[PDB]
Amino acid sequence: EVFQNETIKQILAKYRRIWAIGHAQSVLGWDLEVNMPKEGILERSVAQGELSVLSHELLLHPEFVNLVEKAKGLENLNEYERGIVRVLDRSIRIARAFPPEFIREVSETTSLATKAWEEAKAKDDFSKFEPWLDKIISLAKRAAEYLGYEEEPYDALLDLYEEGLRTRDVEKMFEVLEKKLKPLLDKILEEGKVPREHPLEKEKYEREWMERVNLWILQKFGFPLGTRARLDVSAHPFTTEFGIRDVRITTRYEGYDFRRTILSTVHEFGHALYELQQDERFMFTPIAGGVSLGIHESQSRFWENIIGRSKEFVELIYPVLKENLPFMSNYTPEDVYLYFNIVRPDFIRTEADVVTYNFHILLRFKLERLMVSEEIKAKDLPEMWNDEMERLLGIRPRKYSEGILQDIHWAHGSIGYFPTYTIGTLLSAQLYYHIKKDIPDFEEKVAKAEFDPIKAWLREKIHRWGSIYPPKELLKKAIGEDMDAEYFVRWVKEKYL
Amino acid sequence: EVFQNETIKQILAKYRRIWAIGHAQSVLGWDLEVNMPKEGILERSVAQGELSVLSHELLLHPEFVNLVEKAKGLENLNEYERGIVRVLDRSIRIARAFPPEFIREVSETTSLATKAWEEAKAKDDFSKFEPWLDKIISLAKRAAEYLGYEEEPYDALLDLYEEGLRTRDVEKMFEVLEKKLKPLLDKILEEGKVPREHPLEKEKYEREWMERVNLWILQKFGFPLGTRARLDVSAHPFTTEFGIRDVRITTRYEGYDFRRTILSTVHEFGHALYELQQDERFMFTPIAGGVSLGIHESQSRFWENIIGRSKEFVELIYPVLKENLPFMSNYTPEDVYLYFNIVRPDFIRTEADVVTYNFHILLRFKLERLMVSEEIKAKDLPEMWNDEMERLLGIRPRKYSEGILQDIHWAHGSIGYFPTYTIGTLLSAQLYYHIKKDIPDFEEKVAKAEFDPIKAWLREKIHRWGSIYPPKELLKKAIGEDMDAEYFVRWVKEKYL
Ligand SMILES: [Mg+2]
Ligand SMILES: [Mg+2]
Repeated sequence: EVFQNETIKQILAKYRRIWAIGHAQSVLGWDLEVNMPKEGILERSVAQGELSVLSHELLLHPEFVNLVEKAKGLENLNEYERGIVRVLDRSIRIARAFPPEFIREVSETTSLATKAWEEAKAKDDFSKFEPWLDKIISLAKRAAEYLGYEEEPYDALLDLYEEGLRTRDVEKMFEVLEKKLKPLLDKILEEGKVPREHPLEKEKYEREWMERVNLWILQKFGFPLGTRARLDVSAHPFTTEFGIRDVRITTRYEGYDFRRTILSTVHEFGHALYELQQDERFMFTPIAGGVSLGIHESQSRFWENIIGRSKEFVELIYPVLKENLPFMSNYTPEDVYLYFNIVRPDFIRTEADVVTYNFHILLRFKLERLMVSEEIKAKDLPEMWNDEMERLLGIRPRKYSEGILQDIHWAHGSIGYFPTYTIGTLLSAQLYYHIKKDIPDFEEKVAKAEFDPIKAWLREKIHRWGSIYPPKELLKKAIGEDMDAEYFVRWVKEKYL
Repeated sequence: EVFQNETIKQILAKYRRIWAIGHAQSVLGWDLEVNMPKEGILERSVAQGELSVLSHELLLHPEFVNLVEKAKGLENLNEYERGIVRVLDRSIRIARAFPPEFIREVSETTSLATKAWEEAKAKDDFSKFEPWLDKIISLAKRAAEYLGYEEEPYDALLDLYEEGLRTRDVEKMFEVLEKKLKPLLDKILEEGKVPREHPLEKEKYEREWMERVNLWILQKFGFPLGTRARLDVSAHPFTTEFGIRDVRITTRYEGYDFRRTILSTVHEFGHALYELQQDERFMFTPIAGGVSLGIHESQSRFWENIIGRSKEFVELIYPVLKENLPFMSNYTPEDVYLYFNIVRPDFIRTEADVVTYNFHILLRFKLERLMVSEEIKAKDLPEMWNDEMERLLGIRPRKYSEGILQDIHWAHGSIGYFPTYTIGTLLSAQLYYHIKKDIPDFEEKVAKAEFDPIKAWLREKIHRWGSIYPPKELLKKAIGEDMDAEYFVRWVKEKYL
């Protein structure tokens, strides 16, 4: 049926091994974050490392590569078998772009740069990270040259994290935002409409109280606990896929500002449903699973902001908040609403409300394009970052930790990664209007906890397709169009005005 | 220092990969038992399977085998580097004894036999397992021939599960037991000394109550929770080693008969301390880790029976039992003692007290030797099992589930495995008297929770040695002698008389 071609089957049989190491890697990483006794880190680390080298070795074995090339030379193949090749061709390609020595240099430099960035952020000292940043800039440029690119070197890094993404693409969405979203922000901020803070941010809670609320929400979403999924705690919320029938998410309980653990759980749920609603006929194959960081963030943001910050979701959970939170006997559902939608330009990207968030990404985008294009100087980045923070949000970081040092991405060498976050926010808006068309009673269903039709709409349009088509081709096929920042602007307008 | 030879280093570098897959396998199995959502089993299973084949492939790669052969031809090597070779030579040997087709036959037959045994036990019907048992008997004999053996074919299966174990060895220990331990049992059973049951067996408890008791005991033992170890729940208690700095055990809470979860946790702790007290200079190498099933069970039984059922351990935990168990306000510490040491011949091996336990193993030993030696008939095993149960314990199973069908071992193809359990019980007694010599205030230290000297004695004598020496050579070096059933008999005599 789905996999008929003989060359394709030989490939899938070998791929199983590669797939198994990956299954193992996920379990290792998840366990490292959720269960592992602290001192087990050295042995976990070497195990993770040996497998990554083993995995890479198997992907580039002559036999495997020969098969992919051969199949790539077949015209008989259906879309599914074709998806196998497109995906595997991109992997083998990316994997052999870097000389084994270069992969080594990066691992070394990266590891040491992360540690240096880690103390530098804590002690607010850019000098301790600066030289490491210059080394990472050089590695990024080299990487762009190893990967190859038509227009700009930055296209190669972007394409690394979002298949088919180009600098021109990113340049465009941010233009529409800077001229249409920026003013909307100013207007919102000056009418005193929504507040910049809320007393509910200070209300403390005991872990068990919120875990009762999160649990209730996940069951309302139909999250298949104990059967195909789990919810646990870890330093930072994430989602992992051990398989189509085994997807896990985590959240954290800060102990105060209950909005965090709630929306964070919902956010991760969005990622999970996606992996959960994959097509089982693709099990063990490279086409199963979310196609990219951007499409994945369109799902997490869809559930988090489109639904989670909506008045209806608030009414639905309101009674549960009252049952488990004592301090809730002093607030109304509107109080919870305003709380969930506060708007306030601030220093930290991970705390940015939905209206100011994308400006944190635009600046990282500008600095990144410059770093890999022109001959930018690390020692000069802090001020450029500061001037940009001031030009977009009116505030200026006073210390390195509130600014250029806040995120781990650069130290990890993840240059050309940040833009995928904006894509997700944008795409979540666009998807909302397309579903709002097939399900005009969208809001009413949320308020009543009737999510099946919404979950099914997402499946047919996005999920079941896995990695069959590249990100762009996937959107056209399912939404009749390409990403368009315009939707995010209307969503915001229609929500704050 | 420890690893100097160049050929030895080349081996250890390649071994790391093999070691990493194993680290991964442990995490997979542990997670399967403790966290995995039920439906994640199919994907977990295929992942476990692909890795086992990958692992076997790496162990038998020409390069790896050539290196081991080469090093085996070096006379310059210290004991440690030598241990590496002995261990790896035995693995490569065992691994290539079975034709890939045979390994296949066994996997197939085994899988189907386990499923058939599983329903057969539940529906008390031996006919549903019978043919599968004949197939497994044939596989066992073939296996003995593939492995090779001097005296009996059963020596090959025994050596498979306990390096260097011979049929003559097993024949001997059981002779000393049948003439010296058997009568002791009869005498114990006829004087009404210790009871055959206790009311505490019926006392129910809520999970949290006993988890507070188990937690307290593990901290009293110095079990390094959150740092190098974990305690969780699973269908059946076990111990896993992800590494020297990451060892995990599980227990279960039946909800009644609190002795079970307690001694079970202690039992597993014994296994863990062993892996925990390994020599870190051997990290990532084949000499790190417990040498065999028998030595491992000498540790688990040491803590479980030697210490856990002793009057002192009872006095130490008594107050904790009173604090957390309401129904304890009706019993005294002697009541807990008699409870922990009940003696009663019964049908189920896993429930057998320490005096009757080894007779369950002797019969399995007799049936196993016959099955692989003479032309034994599956259809005739049930009666032989029944007559033996009657000849040793005076009771006769009335249904297949109380008899020949109670254990999974044969269906898994684990023939020649059972005797390692008796070895552990026996060895736990012998070790007790040897430590009783260097630490005559053994009892006093237990009652006061001073386990460090006892933990350290075990380290120097057994643990730190890992897999440097074969089981037998390990005992001579550390205890100045070989296993001798006689100690277990005195221990029992001195305890029940
Ligand atoms: Mg996300
Ligand atoms: Mg054990």
